[PDB]
Amino acid sequence: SGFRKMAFPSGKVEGCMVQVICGTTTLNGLWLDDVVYCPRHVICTSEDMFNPNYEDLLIRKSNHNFLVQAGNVQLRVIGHSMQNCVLKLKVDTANPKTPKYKFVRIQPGQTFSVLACYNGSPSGVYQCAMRPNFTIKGSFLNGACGSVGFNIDYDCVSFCYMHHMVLPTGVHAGTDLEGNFYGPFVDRQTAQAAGTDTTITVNVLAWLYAAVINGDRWFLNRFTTTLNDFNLVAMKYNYEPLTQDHVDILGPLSAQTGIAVLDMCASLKELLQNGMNGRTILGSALLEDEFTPFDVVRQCS
Amino acid sequence: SGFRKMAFPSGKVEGCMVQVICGTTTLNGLWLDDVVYCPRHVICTSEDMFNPNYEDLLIRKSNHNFLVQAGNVQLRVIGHSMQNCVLKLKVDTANPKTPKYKFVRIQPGQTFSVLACYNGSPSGVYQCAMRPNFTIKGSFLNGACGSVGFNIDYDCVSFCYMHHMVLPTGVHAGTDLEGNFYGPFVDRQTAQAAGTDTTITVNVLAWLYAAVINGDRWFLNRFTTTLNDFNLVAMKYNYEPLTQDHVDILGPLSAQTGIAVLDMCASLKELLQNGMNGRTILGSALLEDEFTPFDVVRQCS
Repeated sequence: SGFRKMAFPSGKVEGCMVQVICGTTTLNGLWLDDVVYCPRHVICTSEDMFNPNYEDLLIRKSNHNFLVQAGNVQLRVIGHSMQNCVLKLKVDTANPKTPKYKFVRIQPGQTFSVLACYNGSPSGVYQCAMRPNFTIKGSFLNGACGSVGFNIDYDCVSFCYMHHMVLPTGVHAGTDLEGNFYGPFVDRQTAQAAGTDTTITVNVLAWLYAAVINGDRWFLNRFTTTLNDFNLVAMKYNYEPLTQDHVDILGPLSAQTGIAVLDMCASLKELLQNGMNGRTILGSALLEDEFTPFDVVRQCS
Repeated sequence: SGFRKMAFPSGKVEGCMVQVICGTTTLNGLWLDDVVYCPRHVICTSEDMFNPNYEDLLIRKSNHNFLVQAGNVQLRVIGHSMQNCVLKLKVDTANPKTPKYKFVRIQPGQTFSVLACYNGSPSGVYQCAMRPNFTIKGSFLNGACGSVGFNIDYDCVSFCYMHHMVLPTGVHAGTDLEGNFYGPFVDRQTAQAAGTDTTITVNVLAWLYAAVINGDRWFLNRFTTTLNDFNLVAMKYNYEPLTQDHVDILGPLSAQTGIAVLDMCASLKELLQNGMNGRTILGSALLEDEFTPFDVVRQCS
């Protein structure tokens, strides 16, 4: 029984957490095979972070300027490169604890597990979600730059995020393990707009479905609704417009519970038009949008 | 920046997750050195779970009736014992991945990280909290019996919980790694009362303190209060009576924020007498009591 925010085991990712020092900056790195992946802003000082020409700054930096330490060992950077916004430090020793990995880019809404690290050593793990505005509301301090977000599919750890910076809005932004940023964010110290963060409707419905599996049924209503007029209500409350493909995603949840997905959209309509009036759907007085339907199926088995 | 439910890295605990089969029951086990710790109800069938004399049932079970598999290997049970409510299966091979561990019993209110496992393989990790009624609101299914709850202090993994059963109330109950249950629960299939679960006040104040560190300051008030009359309000809302020792626990949080702990108790008084009127303290319309002040300090550093 039960249902809560759960993250993947971080054991296969802890073995790839190294500390990359480039002078005064200390951040984390991803050691897969003989390549160490770290944010490329490790070559920027502090005043360089405002207007950084990474091509020119990388020219000044040599191979011996990157210090990679895996616990208490030392890897020799025998080649420095810069793929988009990430640095691929080619090292000598290949990581013997390299799990079966793949570099994948997630879609806005999907969830992943972040292993926060400081000075290369992991500190904690929590399940985040790529918000529609491509931001991430997580827990990152001054040394959390370089921490990765991963989903573990079977025995293959799929890395999909790397923390890069903390926006002045309070949230965080990063990139995939290839180098391309998530959203309209650049690795500079300028004021960047995050945008209006909308609510993931397909994830909220999956969260409401798990509530019926666990015992929370008060939000269930006798009314039904259409897929279009629900959006007309959802678009006013800044909710993502539910698609027919998303209805197919909630197929097994609609089957195991016996409640049609369109009947769930009518219950959510009353949850927004009339509010919750204070209750505890699984333990929250608000509606959770950081639970993908796969997370509900894999947990409420 | 940021603050959320964070758990310890499960890497050092994944290497001790074995599957203990005793006939028809499949549950998880803790393999530290050459002893495998599992719930003792693995020797009970299904109808035996209602009125089990574990002393007599353990007599019928021999050493070769316990099948321990660590991934795909096999350990020989060369000695079966029963310490209180846990089984200590002495095996041949010693676990080479045994971290520096210690068996500690936590106090009502302290938090820990649970690594949920099924068929011996870990499934996920989440940060729970030993509720005042010695229950735990977690995510445990039919095969989650045997999962452990651990805190990682420096390089020493302190095991403090082992899931045993799912109460008919919906919550869960377990024991420490020695065998003694948490609360008035026994490893039988009878109706057992969990009791009125009160709110951990010392943990709520630490959660309110982290909100000031992150930017949530609307609950802060100009009033102060006394330590006694706050309890008179807290005891009516089923909140744990705040002690002077707990005031000392919130010392560093009162220092870094500049807000006295008694002034925080006056803000909580209005949060209960007048309610929240719908807001987002760190992202919740309710008050969180599963955040110990140590978790706030170690995260909001």
